[PDB]
Parts: sequence; structure tokens; C-alpha cells
Amino acid sequence: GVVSALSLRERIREVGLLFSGCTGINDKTLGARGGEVIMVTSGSGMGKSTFVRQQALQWGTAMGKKVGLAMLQESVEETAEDLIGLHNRVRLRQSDSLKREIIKFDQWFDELFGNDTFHLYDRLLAKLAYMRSGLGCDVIILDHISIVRKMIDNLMTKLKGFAKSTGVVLVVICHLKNPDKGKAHEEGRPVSITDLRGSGALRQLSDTIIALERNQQGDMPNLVLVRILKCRFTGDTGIAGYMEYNKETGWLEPS
Amino acid sequence: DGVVSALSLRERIREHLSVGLLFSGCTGINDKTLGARGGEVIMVTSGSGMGKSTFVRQQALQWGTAMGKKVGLAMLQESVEETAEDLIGLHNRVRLRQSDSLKREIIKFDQWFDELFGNDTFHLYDRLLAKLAYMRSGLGCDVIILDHISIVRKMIDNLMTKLKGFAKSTGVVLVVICHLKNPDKGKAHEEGRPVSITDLRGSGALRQLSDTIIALERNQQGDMPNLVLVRILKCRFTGDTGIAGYMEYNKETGWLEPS
Amino acid sequence: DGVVSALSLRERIREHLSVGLLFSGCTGINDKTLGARGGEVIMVTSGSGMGKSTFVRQQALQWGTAMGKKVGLAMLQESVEETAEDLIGLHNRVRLRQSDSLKREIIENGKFDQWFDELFGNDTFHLYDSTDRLLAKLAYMRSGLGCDVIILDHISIVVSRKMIDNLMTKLKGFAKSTGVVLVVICHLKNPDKGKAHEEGRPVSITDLRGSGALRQLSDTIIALERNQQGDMPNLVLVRILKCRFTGDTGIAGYMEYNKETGWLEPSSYSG
Amino acid sequence: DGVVSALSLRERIREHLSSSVGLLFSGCTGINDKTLGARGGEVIMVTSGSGMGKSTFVRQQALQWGTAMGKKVGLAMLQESVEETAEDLIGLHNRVRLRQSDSLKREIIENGKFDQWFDELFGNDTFHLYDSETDRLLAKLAYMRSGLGCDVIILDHISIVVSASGESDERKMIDNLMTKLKGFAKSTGVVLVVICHLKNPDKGKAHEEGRPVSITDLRGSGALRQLSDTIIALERNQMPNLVLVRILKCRFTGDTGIAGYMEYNKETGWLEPSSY
Amino acid sequence: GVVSALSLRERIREHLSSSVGLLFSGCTGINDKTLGARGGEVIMVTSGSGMGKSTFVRQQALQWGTAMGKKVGLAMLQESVEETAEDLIGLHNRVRLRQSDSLKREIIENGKFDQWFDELFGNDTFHLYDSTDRLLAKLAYMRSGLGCDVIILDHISIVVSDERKMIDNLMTKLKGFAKSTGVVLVVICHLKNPDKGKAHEEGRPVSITDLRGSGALRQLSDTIIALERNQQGDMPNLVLVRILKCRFTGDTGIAGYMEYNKETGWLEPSSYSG
Amino acid sequence: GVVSALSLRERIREHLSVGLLFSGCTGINDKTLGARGGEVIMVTSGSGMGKSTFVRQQALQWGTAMGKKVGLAMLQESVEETAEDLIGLHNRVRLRQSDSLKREIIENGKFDQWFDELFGNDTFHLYDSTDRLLAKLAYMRSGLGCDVIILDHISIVVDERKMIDNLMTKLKGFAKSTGVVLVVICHLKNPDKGKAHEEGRPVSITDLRGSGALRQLSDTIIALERNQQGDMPNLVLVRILKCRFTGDTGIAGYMEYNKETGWLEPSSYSG
DNA sequence: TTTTTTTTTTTTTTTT
Ligand SMILES: Cc1cn([C@H]2C[C@H](O)[C@@H](COP(=O)(O)OP(=O)(O)OP(=O)(O)O)O2)c(=O)[nH]c1=O
Ligand SMILES: Cc1cn([C@H]2C[C@H](O)[C@@H](COP(=O)(O)OP(=O)(O)OP(=O)(O)O)O2)c(=O)[nH]c1=O
Ligand SMILES: Cc1cn([C@H]2C[C@H](O)[C@@H](COP(=O)(O)OP(=O)(O)OP(=O)(O)O)O2)c(=O)[nH]c1=O
Ligand SMILES: Cc1cn([C@H]2C[C@H](O)[C@@H](COP(=O)(O)OP(=O)(O)OP(=O)(O)O)O2)c(=O)[nH]c1=O
Ligand SMILES: Cc1cn([C@H]2C[C@H](O)[C@@H](COP(=O)(O)OP(=O)(O)OP(=O)(O)O)O2)c(=O)[nH]c1=O
Ligand SMILES: [Mg+2]
Ligand SMILES: [Mg+2]
Ligand SMILES: [Mg+2]
Ligand SMILES: [Mg+2]
Ligand SMILES: [Mg+2]
Repeated sequence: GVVSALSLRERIREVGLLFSGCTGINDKTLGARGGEVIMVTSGSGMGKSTFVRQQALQWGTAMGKKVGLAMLQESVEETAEDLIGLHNRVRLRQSDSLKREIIKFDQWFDELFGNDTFHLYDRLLAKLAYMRSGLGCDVIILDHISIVRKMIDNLMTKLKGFAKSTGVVLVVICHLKNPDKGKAHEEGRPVSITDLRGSGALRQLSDTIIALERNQQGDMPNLVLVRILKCRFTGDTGIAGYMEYNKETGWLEPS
Repeated sequence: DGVVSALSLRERIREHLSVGLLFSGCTGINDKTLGARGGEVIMVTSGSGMGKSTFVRQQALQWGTAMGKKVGLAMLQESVEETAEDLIGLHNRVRLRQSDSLKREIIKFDQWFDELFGNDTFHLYDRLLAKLAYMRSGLGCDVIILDHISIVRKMIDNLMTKLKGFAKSTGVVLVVICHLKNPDKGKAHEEGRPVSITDLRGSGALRQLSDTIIALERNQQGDMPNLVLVRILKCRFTGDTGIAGYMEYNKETGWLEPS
Repeated sequence: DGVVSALSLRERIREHLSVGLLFSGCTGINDKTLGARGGEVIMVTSGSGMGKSTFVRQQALQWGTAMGKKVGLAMLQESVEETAEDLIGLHNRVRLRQSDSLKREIIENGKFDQWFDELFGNDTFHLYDSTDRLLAKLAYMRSGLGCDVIILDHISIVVSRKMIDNLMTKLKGFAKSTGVVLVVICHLKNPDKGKAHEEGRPVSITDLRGSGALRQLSDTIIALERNQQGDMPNLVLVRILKCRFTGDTGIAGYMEYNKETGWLEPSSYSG
Repeated sequence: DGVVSALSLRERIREHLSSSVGLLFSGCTGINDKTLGARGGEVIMVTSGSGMGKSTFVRQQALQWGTAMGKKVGLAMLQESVEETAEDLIGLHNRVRLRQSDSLKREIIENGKFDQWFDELFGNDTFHLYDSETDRLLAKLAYMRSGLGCDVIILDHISIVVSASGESDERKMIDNLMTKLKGFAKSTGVVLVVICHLKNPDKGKAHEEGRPVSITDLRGSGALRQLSDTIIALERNQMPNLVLVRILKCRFTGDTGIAGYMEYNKETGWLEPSSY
Repeated sequence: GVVSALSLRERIREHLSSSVGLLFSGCTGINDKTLGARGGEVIMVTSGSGMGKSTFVRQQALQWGTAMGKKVGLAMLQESVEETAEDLIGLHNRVRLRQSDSLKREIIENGKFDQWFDELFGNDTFHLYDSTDRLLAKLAYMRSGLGCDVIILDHISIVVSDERKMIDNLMTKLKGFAKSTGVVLVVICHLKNPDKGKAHEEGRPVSITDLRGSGALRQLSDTIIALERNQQGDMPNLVLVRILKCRFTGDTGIAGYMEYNKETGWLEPSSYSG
Repeated sequence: GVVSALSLRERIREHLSVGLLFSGCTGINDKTLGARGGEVIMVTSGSGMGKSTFVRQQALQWGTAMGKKVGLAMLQESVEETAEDLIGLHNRVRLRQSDSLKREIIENGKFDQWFDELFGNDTFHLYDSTDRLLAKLAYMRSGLGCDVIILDHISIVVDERKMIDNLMTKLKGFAKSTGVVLVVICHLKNPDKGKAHEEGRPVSITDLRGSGALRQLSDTIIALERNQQGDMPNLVLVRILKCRFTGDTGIAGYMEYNKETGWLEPSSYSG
């Protein structure tokens, strides 16, 4: 609250898992920590699932920790083909000839799935508790929560109690609310902390909020800005940096 | 359990990867979004009179003659006979439902009828989820068109979640048409205003539980209102969005041709 | 089941295809939109006091004498006696209600009953003396009288957003199930910047009160404009805003009022 | 049912066009040449700026319609109480300004001329006043039309009945009040004058400094110009008394525009016709 | 309910012999075309931000309280109670009290503080208010229970803190409080920003449509008085008074000129000729 | 809640038994008479013309030289940055502009001699970066017992009219009946035509951007002008725009800016 | 005992 001037005697004289791409994130929020609930809030088609899938790939090969996915947005094979194409630096699911040309398919399969690292998913709290106890998962990702006031808040309190009981890194993605006046978030508007559907617990029981903004109907729709909106451990919020998508490969890279 | 490890999944991916349907007119659509694919939900949104039903009816003609795929219509906006007379006139290069003399001059009616309806391609429609499940199971329909959803907040959201679950369970191409919202300040969409993704009635889940959004713009009270512009707003597969191309209507014939 | 195969539809199309009602005055209308057709919903718009009821009254007059079709008026805005007197004055070429030296002159000459059965001698016109009750009354007009044209004077006083949406869907379902020609008249909304509509401002398709459902479930929209406090408030403009069946829109023509008589007649005006 | 056929409506029309009609205005000639008076079952609305004479002209009209024409006039004035709007009519009848002079008030207290001026004006039951929820107001107006049998009813300052009522959205309340009031006026067939205000202009001159007022300047909603039969606006510039009349919408006739010029007399309070 | 106009003979006479205009001070030009203030009379007083609203209002409250016997109730919300009380005492003693620490230190020692206090507050003609629905209730308790004649409010924008509906409901409640009670009600409001031109604080003549908050404020007010002064010009203490609206008399325009005295705080009637 | 004039016999006598002087220039105190309990002071200039430097200098003068508890709420930067700014301003150096100067003071042990001379007397308090701010300022006023509270860069806290009007109303209600001097730093609106604020435009009172309620609840308004592009970039001008207490507006004096210690001195420039 | 869309009307400000 109120900080006295006597507690600045030495401070004037004055981590966890790291994020891949846009290096002003782990410079700013000091990476992810155990027991946290990270929210990734952006508009439609802004690259939420792509960013969290890149994070999941960089936390399953360079980190080696057991990663449990909850992709209720698409099937379990397409999200694996996206991982294989991302890892192999080549846009896989959107090129027609290469998908039958490479079938060395076992060579590209086993190089990234030789371990028992990744655990995909086709009640949900019991499934995540099983993924946490019987499998040793350290990163749990949930992509779509809007299908899973009072029932939203009870679900969020139950997820927060599960996270406090376990100590697992948890990344949950939800959507934005429809702007009522002016332009939209998809065309150059910064995301506020108010812009959240469902209820108001998304900015209360979470620990950090990451937003991505790009002008989709513009001259360069592949040049995002990343914004931190909340961070209980640091307080450093605002602009992180800029990334490009690199449409040949699909890796989000800062520049 | 419902857990699936990444190790025991080499078969299910191999049988999965072992473009899809194309769009006719303004060929910078399948140059941009690479045409339609399976299991999708496609939204076609424009203003009143902009040419939504004309575009989807031309697409339904072009997917039932050269493709031969089973097409299931749901034209809740109009009757079941006018939507067939428009297909007959469009296939026969003649503005049929507007010329009174030719409608009685041709009656060669069966000659124009059998050439396009000799197959079991098209299945029309005069609870709705059970009807669409029947049209998908007992008929083999690969394309399902729904002309109007606003006559069918939570009542739209639960309906869209159930439609997306049905599309996920079946793997059917599904096109759904809804309208634009009311603009508050400035010009209207009917006089040359570009469309943002905000312009959707009902709620905001329409842009979140879909896969692509296609919009048309034409200056109706202008000098040449027969020159549409097509805009792609969203594409989860590619990301390529923006102005695709132009189509002229060719008022004598009725075919949208790219020029 | 409600599925229909396209193969088993050869006969129902043949009995279906086996122009419609023309419009009177400003002959660029029926050249452009080709008149009304059975099973439509028509919108007529203008500013306040610009003559929407005046324009639809001439059409109800010309559709009852030259056509012979059953016409059902729904004058929610006024009484039945006043619109009956205005129809009599509009047919007999004489401004009736707006002249008191003649309203007592024709009742003593005995030719009032001559002018009465000259236009009301048939069973053409059916007036309405004022939601679900209105729908039941229009259904009884359609079934129990065989009406071809049903005119609704004013829709804004029916609502005493979702209640406008449900009403418009129900009216479209009624007019499609019975196939009756249905005309609906509404007003415009207050513009925020610039001039008002009454001094010659052209009307866009946004300017519709209540909600935006008035243009998404209607087949054609006709707007009429006239510079009221101008050089002359007689030369009116007619604009087609939307048409599903024909498509061609824009300015149709130019009419004058003929203040001595009151007939909207087309006149020569290029620009 | 209500499906009245056009054939079985003969004698009704014979008893409609034979009878009412008329009830001319005062102060100007061009007003009656365009609007052709006030008729039973209509709505005539008069607007001005702030403090421009939308009450003086109407009380001057209510003096003429209650004395020289015998019609029972009911004044629902809500700006002032019944003690002042009945006192100003006496002075306007006697061609003076009674409230604006403390000499003549004490003089008519002394000599007894107040009783002569009271019983000369109110010798016949022609003026019915009302003192100040929207429910009981229409009930008292229905009591004026049914029990008292009023022929002219003047409702002044409709802005006070939309602002003293607790409503979230004001536009629907104005619309519902206007359609219920027009339903009352059409069912009863009584002449009903309703007085409302104007709103703030966006830029340019102000309405109290000579701005030519248009029809879209009505304050509160757009239901005020859609359900009225006649709209008359008054415009002057503070020649601080030269007031002109503008017909904005005539539904009966078609002649609208500049009707004429009036001059307000600072001594008597009458709206005399001008020459210009 | 409704009444007939022939049962009013016993009250129209009773209103005819009751109502008396309370004369303004500082300028005779205001009282020439307004004839004062009566029972049931809402007077709006406005000028630019810092041009002398509360000073002229405080002078009017001082002259109607200690010289005319009217019981005056103030509801000053800009300042505290002791600050406006000290300013009333210093204004009545023709000095500038709170702007001088030496005089405030001097008058507490020689015992003339009570000499200045009891000469004003001995008759008990003034009442003060110490800081939406409870405010009108306390004003009703001030009117009925205490028996005050002229109620003065200051800085209406606190009570409204959508603003247009709130200020319209508030103006309707204050008009209903003023009418059918017989109480003078003085209301102070501010001015919105001019779009183009110069500022009101630099000498622009103020029009009628500068009253911020709604358009309903000048519709339910009976008499509107505006002040102006050019503090950046050659003569920064020569104010002008403009009567914008007068429902009773109908004469609007320039009233006169007043000169403000920097040493006594009494703005007096000047003799400037435009 | 209503108190009559008879109960104020000893309260007014309690009120008679002091303005905190403005340092840096004596031309301000000639026409402002300091600042009392409940004296809202608005301080503004152009974009980067030294609002934070002048207000931090006045807080440094009021804190360690006059014995007043000073509470800052700098939202432009965090706690340690403005702490380094206070220490480097008191010790007459330019601390955050040379890395050797930050390194020299810690290698010789004189860094602890600068903390204890400033923050050892408990006369300073800082705040770490909308209704949650007022509840903490209330605990700073009541619990800690401070006298001069400063808030900077109001655009962080704040349709940008209703929010700033409610904020200014709540701050005025907090500063009234408390006995606290609350200084608020704001900005100016952008110039549309003419010269800019970085060139020496003569400022008016209606330049407070966001609303018009910032000059209606402020008690003393001070504006600074610095011509960084002209001949003298180190000369500032102080203009009083509004004084409720006295009423004297215009140029107060002249001060010269320094690029050696960070301070700015009282000058005697001639116009 | 709570979050999101649609819509007509009155005011106070905002940019490149
Ligand atoms: C972020 C981004 C995506 N794209 C393209 C490629 C992506 O596969 C496609 C969409 O990105 P996705 O990350 O797949 O979007 P999403 O699944 O998170 O959306 P939602 O959950 O709201 O339905 O758009 C770009 O072209 N440039 C970009 O910067
Ligand atoms: C698309 C288009 C239509 N038209 C004409 C001919 C069409 O039959 C008519 C309307 O076309 P429709 O395709 O029927 O219009 P719509 O379905 O989008 O509108 P709604 O459902 O809201 O009523 O307009 C053109 O002239 N040029 C064009 O580009
Ligand atoms: C169309 C037209 C009408 N008029 C005048 C003469 C008629 O007596 C008068 C009647 O018009 P109305 O038909 O009553 O106008 P309206 O119904 O559109 O307006 P409202 O919303 O108030 O119902 O219009 C002209 O003068 N010139 C014209 O061209
Ligand atoms: C018309 C007119 C009136 N007057 C005087 C006569 C009256 O005393 C006063 C008009 O009083 P009102 O007519 O009662 O005021 P108003 O109705 O115009 O406005 P509102 O009720 O909304 O406040 O002005 C003139 O001096 N010159 C004029 O030209
Ligand atoms: C009347 C007058 C006062 N003054 C001085 C003494 C006044 O107390 C002071 C103006 O303050 P106020 O008299 O209080 O004026 P105000 O009500 O318009 O301001 P606010 O809303 O902010 O409270 O300035 C002048 O300089 N010139 C003048 O003409
Ligand atoms: Mg996604
Ligand atoms: Mg359609
Ligand atoms: Mg009409
Ligand atoms: Mg009046
Ligand atoms: Mg003041």
C-alpha cells in the first residue's frame, strides 16, 4: 500500500520457465512460475493457439517437461501435424503435395515424439488431475473455456484451488468482448483489462494477462505487438515488443 | 479415460494425411483461402440486397454439376419452387423469373429440367438439428447451406456451439448466412462502406466459432452498382485476408463473372 | 420428415410458373421494379408530412377501379370516415375534405349517393376500425374476404427491439403463407448532422426507426422526397432503394401534386 | 370484429361531412389561411426557444376561444400555478398588465373593480383550470372531456411530465405518452394543443437570437413531429418584439412556410398583426 | 384534482394582496427590468470560471439578510463553513479579512471579534449548511422547520456527481421545491468551453446557450443573470451584467456597470459609459 | 446537518489561530499568498517543459527545509527513479545522465551520507505505481499525518469527460474539510493553428485538455512557458491563470534553467 | 441475485 522512505535503504543500491520469441516477456514478467494461471487474451485469428502451440513445442523439447494439451478447438491429429510442421520449419498442413511427398514421415515423427512428453486430449477437472498425478505434467494448456456468471466463477475458483493444491504451470486462453464504439481490436486498438467475456473473475483470479494486437485489414498483417496487462510478481506491464510470423516457416520471431 | 499420448498416434495421423472444393467467380478466393475444406463453418455476411443468396446459389449450382457432390439446401428466406426456377434460369443462361414472355414461351421445360435434375444431387427443405442430421446420414450430403440464421444471446450461442459440435462430429462442409449490424455514424454498407468484423448481429460468438468470413460490398445507389468487391476477413488455415477480386453481374444473363 | 428431392418436383414447378399490379404516376417505377407481386412486403418512407398516405391512397384508388381486386385498408393513424371522404374526393377529381363550401353543396343536390356507389358500389374496399388481435383481423381479411392488397398505414404505433423483430418475422410468414400483397408504411429517424429530410435531403437505407429489421425482411423500399420550404414543394422525387426481384435502383421520376385536384402526376423534369 | 365494409358505411359519411370544422386562430391572418383553424381530433403544437412567447400567444388564443366562441377551454398549465394563470387572463382581457404593476393591483383591491372584472370574464363556465406519475393526468383530462365537457384542452410544458417520472430510457416514455395522448384525442374528438420545447443547436446562432428553426429541432424524441397534425413555430430576435410565424407541417392542407408577422405590445400584452 | 374557475374568487384576491419583489444590490440596472425576486422564483447566476459568481451572490445574501430582515439560508459547497463565515464578517466590516494575517491576528486580541460577531449574528437571520435525496430533504427542513425565506445554493455540479437525465431530474425537483412553497431559490452553475473564438475569462460576451449540463437548465429557470469581466484587459475590475432571460418582465440585455473595490471587497455601482 | 449561525461562537475563533510559501521565485508569493489547507493547485506547461522538475524542486524545498511531510504519487516513473532524482537534485548533480557519476559515489562510501540526510527525518513518503488511489491517499493523510500531497500525470488515471469530472469532484471533496495541500500535474491541449507550446505560445485558461472542469474546481492555476527552440532555451516564465483567493493573473517573474546541477534559479530577465 | 448484443436522443471533446 503505502511505502515509507525508511525501507529504501539498500533497494536504491539495487525465475522458472522461459518464453520463446518476443524476448521482452521473460525480461519483463520473469517467465512463468509454478502454480500460476496465465491468460492469453486476443481477438479472432490473432494467433493465440499458434503462440501457445509454439510455447508447448519449446517446453517439450528444450525443457523436457511433461506437457498436457486441451485442444477443444480442433482435432488431435491436426494439432500434431502442426507441431511436426512447425518443428520441421516447413508449413505442413497448408501445402498439399508435400503431405503425400513425405510419406521419412516416421523420421519426422519419432524425432519429436520419441519420449512420453506430450499428452493430448480429445469431468475435465478429473482428467486434468489424472494428467497431473499419474503423468507428472508441469505445463497444462487449455485453449477454449467458453463452452466449459455463477458456473463460470465456480469453475474459476475450482481451477484456482486445483492450481494451489498442485503447483503446476497453467495456461488458459479466453476471448475478448465486442467493442461497442470505434474500431475493433483486430484493426489497431489496444486491449484493455475490461475487455473480457463471461464474467469479471478472469482479471481477478489470474496472475498475468498477455495480449496480441495486429492490423489484420492493413498493409502488414504479420507484425504483432505484445502487451502485458497484469503481473502480480513484477508490476512491469505495457509494450513488450514486435514479432513477425515468417509465413514460410510459421515460427513467431522477434525483430 | 480420454487421454491420448503422442506416442501411440502414428496410425491415426497416417490415415489422416492420406484443398477441397473450389469457389467459382473472382478466382482470387481459392488463390487466397484455397477454397473450401471439410468440417468447416463458413460465414457469408453482407447487407440487404448485396447479393448473398445470388452468390451462394451460383456456388450451389457450380458444386452440383461439375462436382456431383450431394448438396442439401435450407432456403428459409423464400420458397422451394422459386429457388429451383432460379437455378434453372442460371444454368440456362437466361434471366427466367423476370421475363414473363419466355416463361410461357418455353412451355422444352422437361429438356431444361432433366439436364440439371437427372441425378440425386440436390435435397431441399420446406428439430432443425435432427433434420440436418437426417440430411447428413440418410442422404450423403457433403455441402449443407443455411440461408438465414437470425430467425432461428444464449439462444444464439448454444445454437452455434451445437452446430459446431455437429460439424466436428460429421466432417461436412457447412455454409451459414447472417446479416450485418446497424451502423451508427457515417455512411452505410449499401453505399460503399467497408465491413469490419464487428458488424455481426446477435452476439460476438459468430466471429469466434467460425472458420472464414466472406463479405461483399457494392455502391448500390451509385453510377455502376453491378461491380461487387469481395473481402476475406478471417482464415484459420492461411491467414491471407483482404480484398480478393471483383465480379460483374452481367444483367442480361445473371452469371457473376470476374472482370 | 421435411426433405424434398429435386427429382420429385417436376409438377409443382410447372403449376407455379403457369409483372403484377402496376403503379400509377411516375412511370419509371413499373419500368424499373415491374410492379408488385404476390407475397411481398413493401416499405414506403418519407419525412413527416411529406405524403406517404397521399401516395398510397392513389394506389389503393387505382387498384380498386382499373384492377377490380379486393383491397383491405388498415388506417391505424386515422378514422375510416375521413379516409373514405378522401377516397371519394380523389376519385371525383374534386378536393373534398379541404373545401367546406362544397361538402354542404353536394349533400343537398342529391348527387352524394351518386358519387357513393360510383366507387363503393362493388365489394372492393374493406376498412379497419381500431398485436395478436391485429394479426387475427388481417387473417380474417385474407381468408374471410379474399383480399389481394392489404395496406398498413403506420407500424410505429403497433409497438406499445425483439418485439419488432418477432412482429416483422410474423408478418413476413403471414404474407408468404397466404401469398397476399402486403404494403407497410413507416417513418424515418432524426438525422444527426446536416439538413433534415423535409428540405430535400436524400434518404439512405439506414434511416429506419425501431431497428434494422425493416430492410432485412422487406422486398422493396420506395422513398419520396420534396423540398418543403423551397422554391416549390410540388415537384417530388421517387427513389427505389432495394429490390430483390429486379435489382435496379435509383431515381425513378418526378411528379407534381396538382393542388386544385390532388393527383400525383408525372411531369417533365430532367435535372 | 372490426372489418367494416365500405358499402355499409353510407349514412355515417352523410352525418360526417354535413357537420366539427373551423375554430380559427387570432393575432394573424395568414395562420388561418393555411392551417384552416383547429379541428376536433387533431394535435396542434406550438414551439419557440426559451422565453420567446410560446405561452403568451397561447393564453391570448385561450382568451378568444373561451369568450367570443363559447367553447369550454381547459388550461393544463404546469409552468405556473392556478393563482397566476387565472390572474393574467383578467389583465389581458382588460387590456392591461395586472401582475407587472403593484399600483393597479391595490387600486382594484380598493375601489371594488376586481369583482366587476372577475364576474364579467367568468360569468359563464368556460375556463377550467388544473393545478400541479403520468397516469392520473390522463384520467383528469378524461374527466375534463367526459364530466366537464371541455371543447379545447391546452397542455403546456410536456417536458415536466417526462422528467419528473422515473424512467431509464426517455425515448420510449415520450413515444408511449405521445401515442396514448393521440389515441385520447382521436377517441374523444377534442381540440388538443400540446406545447413542447426546442433543443440545443450544434453550432451557429442560438434560437433566442434569430435562428430560423427547422422541424428536427424538437427536444426529446422524434415522436413529436410524427404524430402531430399541425406544427407552428414562433421566431423573434432580441425590433425586439417583431415575432414571425412558421408553419412547419400541415397534414390537412399543404401550404407551409412563413405565415406572417406579429408584434407584441409591451403595454397591453396582445399579439397585434403587423405590417412589415 | 381539477378545479373550476369560479371557485377561485376567494384565492385570486388572496394572492392579490400578499409576492413582493426583493431588490438586488450593487447595481440599480438589474432592478429596473426584473423588479426583484418573488416567492417561487429560480434565478440562475453565471459567469466564467473565476469571474465573480460567489462574491456577488455572497453580497446579495449579505444585503438581503442584515438590512431587509429576510431569513437567508446558504448551502455553500465550494468552501467550508468557517471560511464563508469569516468572509461574511469581513465583507460586512468593509475590509478584506481572510487575505490579511495581521488583521486576523489583531482582531482576536483587542476583543472586537465579538463586536463584529454579535452585530451580525444577534438577530439570527442567517443559516448555513455543512457538507441527492437527502440534500432536498435538508433543504425542506431548512424551509419548513427553520422558516427561511431565500435559499441559496452554490456549485450545482457536485449534486449531479448519464448527467443530462440526472440534472434534468434535479432541476425538476428544485423547481417543484420552489413553486407552491413561496421560497426564493438561487442556483449557481458554470459555463462550457467555447468552440472557437476567445475565452469568456478574457472578455468574450456570453450568450444564452453556454449553460453546461443540459438545455433543461434555461427552460426551468425564471430569470438568468450573467456576469463578465476582462481580467487580462486594461480595467480588470469593471464587470458587466447581462440579463439573458426574464419570464416576468421580458426585457433582456445589458443592465449596467459595476466597479470592484480591492481594499473593501464591496463591488459598487460604477459610472462607465460604453 | 444544518448548523445555525449561533453555534459558531468558538469555531470561527478556532479558525483564526498559514500559507506555505512558494520557493524558487518571489514573484509568485506577491500575488498568491502561499497555499492554505484545502488549496488545489494545478501546475502545467508544454510537452516536457519541466513540470516534473519544478514540482520535484518545490517538494524538495517544502520537505527538508520547512519541516513538512511530503507525499508523492509520481506515476510517470517508479519509486527508485524519483528517489534517485530527489537525491541527485539535493546534492546538485545530474545523476541519471552519466554512468561514472553513479559509480563514483558508491565506491567511496558517501552514498549512505546522502540517504540519511534526506529520508532520515521521515519528512518524505512515496507511492508505488481509480477509486483505489483515494483510499490509499486517505490512509496517507490520516494514518501517516502528511501535509503536502502531489499527484502527477492524471492521464493514467483517466468518453474522457465523465471520468475526469468524477475524479476531480472526488479529489475536491477529499481536499475540502481536511487541511491538506494537494498539487495536481496535468497537460495542455494540442495547438490547432499558430505556433506550438515548445516555442512560447501565450497560454490561455481554456487549454486544459480532457474537460472544462479542471479550471472550475482548481484553486490556483500555474502555467510555465519555455522557448527551447528560440534564442534562450534555459529561460522559463511563470504565469498565474486563476486565483480564487486574490484574483491577480499574469506574469509572476522570470527564472533561469541550469544544465549543471539540475536546479533552476530565480532570474531577473527584462521584457 | 450476474455478464453480453440492438437501438433512438441529448451533451461535452477528440486526432492525423
Ligand atoms: C497471428 C497470425 C496468424 N496468421 C494466420 C496463420 C494462422 O494459422 C491463422 C490463425 O491463427 P491461429 O493462431 O490459428 O488463431 P486461433 O486458433 O488462436 O483463433 P480463435 O481461437 O479465436 O478461433 O492466421 C497470420 O497470417 N499472421 C499472423 O500474425
Ligand atoms: C449481387 C447483385 C445483385 N443485383 C440485383 C439482382 C439480384 O436478383 C438482386 C438481389 O440479389 P440477392 O442475392 O437476392 O440479395 P441478398 O440475398 O443479399 O439480400 P436480402 O436477402 O437481404 O434480401 O439485386 C445486381 O444488380 N448486381 C449485383 O451485383
Ligand atoms: C405528396 C404531397 C403532399 N402534399 C400535401 C397536400 C396534402 O393535403 C398533405 C397530406 O400529406 P400526408 O399524406 O398526410 O403526409 P404523411 O402521411 O406522409 O405525413 P404524416 O407522417 O404526418 O402522416 O400533403 C403536397 O402539397 N405536395 C405533395 O407533393
Ligand atoms: C413575445 C414577447 C414576449 N415578451 C415578454 C412577455 C412576457 O412577460 C414574457 C414571455 O413570457 P412566457 O411566454 O411565459 O415565456 P416562454 O413560454 O416563451 O418560455 P418558457 O416558459 O419556456 O420559460 O416576455 C416581450 O417582451 N417581447 C415579446 O416579443
Ligand atoms: C468580483 C471580482 C473578484 N476578484 C477576486 C476576488 C474574488 O474572491 C476572486 C474570484 O473568486 P469568486 O468570487 O469566488 O468567483 P467564481 O465563483 O466565478 O469562481 P469559482 O467558481 O472558482 O469559485 O477574485 C477579481 O479579481 N475581480 C473581480 O471583479
Ligand atoms: Mg484458437
Ligand atoms: Mg437472401
Ligand atoms: Mg400518414
Ligand atoms: Mg412559458
Ligand atoms: Mg465561486
